[PDB]
Amino acid sequence: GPLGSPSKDCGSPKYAYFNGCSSPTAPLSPMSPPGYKLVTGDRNNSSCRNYNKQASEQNWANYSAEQNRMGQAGSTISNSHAQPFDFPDDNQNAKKVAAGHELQPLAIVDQRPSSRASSRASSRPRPDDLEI
Repeated sequence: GPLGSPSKDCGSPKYAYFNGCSSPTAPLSPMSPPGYKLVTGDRNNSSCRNYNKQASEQNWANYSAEQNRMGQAGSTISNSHAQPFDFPDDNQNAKKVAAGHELQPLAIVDQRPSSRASSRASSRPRPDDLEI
């Protein structure tokens, strides 16, 4: 035998170099077995100390039409650090979302007034009220 270091360098060379054993064992251990309940009330674990460190941010909806805005915002050039405070740069980009992040962004009322846009269809006199 190639007598030398019969200890596999304590912990194997690095991984295994098995190459491909057609092992269905794709996952690692924290796999999601047949879970038929989700929450139904009891979070099961409270859903807080699980550590996801994934996704990043896909629960807000970018709409895919704000980049142009971001382009401007940044094109203005003024806050290239936001380290000292970054307070002034937290009203616009924060308000354009505040008006919708509460529950609903729109609902056939983007204008708000509902009185303008000639929604009356010529409902105004001229002299005072057609009374001369």
